[PDB]
Amino acid sequence: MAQVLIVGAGMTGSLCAALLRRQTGPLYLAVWDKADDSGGRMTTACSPHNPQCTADLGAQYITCTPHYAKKHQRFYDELLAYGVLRPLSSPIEGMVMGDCNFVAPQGISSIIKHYLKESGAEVYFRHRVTQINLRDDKWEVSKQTGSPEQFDLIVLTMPVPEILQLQGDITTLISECQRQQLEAVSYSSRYALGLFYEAGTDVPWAGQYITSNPCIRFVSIDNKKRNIESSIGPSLVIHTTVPFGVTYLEHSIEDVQELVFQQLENILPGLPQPIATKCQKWRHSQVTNAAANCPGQMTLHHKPFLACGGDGFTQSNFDGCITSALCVLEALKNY
Ligand SMILES: Cc1cc2nc3c(=O)[nH]c(=O)nc-3n(C[C@H](O)[C@H](O)[C@H](O)COP(=O)(O)OP(=O)(O)OC[C@H]3O[C@@H](n4cnc5c(N)ncnc54)[C@H](O)[C@@H]3O)c2cc1C
Repeated sequence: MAQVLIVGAGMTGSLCAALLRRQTGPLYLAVWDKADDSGGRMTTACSPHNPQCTADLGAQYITCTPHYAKKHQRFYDELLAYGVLRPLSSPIEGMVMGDCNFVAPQGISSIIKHYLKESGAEVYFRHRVTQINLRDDKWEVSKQTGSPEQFDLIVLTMPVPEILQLQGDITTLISECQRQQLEAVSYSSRYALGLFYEAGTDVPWAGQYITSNPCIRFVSIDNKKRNIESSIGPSLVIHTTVPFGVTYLEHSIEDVQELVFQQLENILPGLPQPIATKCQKWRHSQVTNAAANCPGQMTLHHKPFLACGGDGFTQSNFDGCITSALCVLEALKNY
């Protein structure tokens, strides 16, 4: 009977959906995302030439600190039993460490896809929430196209400035103090460049952190990082710096691509011309100085229920999303 809407098919949202399926039903689970596919900042791009040639444009690997294991032990052991995650066994230059690194052999977006199927939720793509209105002690959720929809509960997982862009009753359900806390939330900006080959080969490492370059911050050989043996072609992922990301936010994607491509020649000369390229703009890459109080979630209405979750309330990492999802679930436990 209960109609629950989860806005955002990212890390926080897919886990909220999977956790809601447990500890209940009966309920109807809907997941809406403005993008063509799921993942959010954990997406994996695939080559047009071959769907097997894959590159992680956002998150690279899962860093497990000795605190969040055994705190999130149940989450890690489940993702390892299914083979979704596997320990990192390839070298990555410039990394700092009793930590343990993990990689997703089928691409980092496979984690979200696993949680979405576990939830049994009805997932709808190219579904951008425009307005959230209150009609007869129930929610009326509007989209870019077409007709609006009714729900009993809503969980919002998109970056904080995007929650603030929504029009309707939501703008008046947010108290002045809550609005000030949300406005304090800040994200850095970066550009991602995915390059696809069929060539092969190289360098000894699989990943490399760069601090001396004005445009590039990190370079990864995605196939070697995930340790794909098969002879599929190599895949290169480049993460820009924050100053480059902020300077070129409103610039042409084809112009930005040429800046990073000419910068890759200085870091790594002797590479063939790529078959395919994928440039991804991360306007809200990672949470810088934002909380605003440290809490996992923010409830803005109880009957009917509405909360905001995600990165902006914890930290911009896999365990931050887990803590934010667990906090949202404890908030709706008696609803
Ligand atoms: C370059 C980069 C490197 C990173 N590296 C790491 C790493 O190595 N390890 C690590 O742990 N983490 C890393 N992260 C961060 C990690 O990817 C995130 O912390 C995690 O993705 C947070 O997901 P989320 O669910 O909170 O939000 P998101 O993944 O942002 O999900 C929000 C979703 O909501 C959708 N959406 C937004 N508005 C609407 C709307 N109006 N209607 C419908 N849908 C909407 C968006 O399209 C998006 O899919 C990195 C991120 C970036 C950008």
